[PDB]
Amino acid sequence: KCTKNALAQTGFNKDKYFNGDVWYVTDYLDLEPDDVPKRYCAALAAGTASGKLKEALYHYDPKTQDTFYDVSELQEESPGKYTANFKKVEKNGNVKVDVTSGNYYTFTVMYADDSSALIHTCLHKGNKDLGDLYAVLNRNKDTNAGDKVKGAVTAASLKFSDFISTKDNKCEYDNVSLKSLLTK
Ligand code: HEM
Ligand SMILES: NCCc1c[nH]cn1
Repeated sequence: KCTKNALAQTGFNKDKYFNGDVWYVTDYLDLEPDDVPKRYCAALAAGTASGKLKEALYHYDPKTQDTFYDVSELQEESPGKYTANFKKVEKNGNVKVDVTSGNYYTFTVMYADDSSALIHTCLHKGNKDLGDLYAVLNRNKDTNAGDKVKGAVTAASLKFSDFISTKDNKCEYDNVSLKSLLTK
């Protein structure tokens, strides 16, 4: 089950956030981790296309090399708070799983600047919650969390010590497809 009391950034700048660029998940805190251990890689590209906010998502498992993509049309609930109805797609946009009613995620930009961000996500799949997930994002995949996003982690009453770094997971990203999926 997820918390809805996540606080959106005061004076959050949509323009720089939703610029069509890629954000890398450099650290994360899964509050409801799966039973089986999984090395994780994820990146996303939030922008706009044909009049809408769009977000394209990428997950990768270094170990199995399994990869999946999702692209969603975003609905602003409030500045900094968005609901996303996703569809799983091939890297060229061919739909593998259509948009469906109990399938969607919500996120709250808790902190953001030109280079970094702290988001909270709540994944809902099949009318069921997959639990809270907080992620530290960076425009550069090799950059360590700075003092500002860390103060933001503390400010949300979390411990950065409890966050898992993806820096050593031998991650690989497909930025080209991420960006082109933005219009699919
Ligand atoms: C950066 C923000 C992220 C967002 C918005 C996000 C969103 C999602 C979405 C939409 C799905 C559904 C895929 C589909 O079925 O079409 C998914 C699945 C999955 N994600 Fe993420 N994710 C993020 C970060 C990550 C990270 C860092 C991890 C590692 C904890 C993670 C692990 C997984 C796993 C294990 C699945 C399969 C779900 C299941 O267990 O059924 N994701 N994610
Ligand atoms: N507890 C895992 C939920 C999740 C995975 N990806 C995004 N959210």
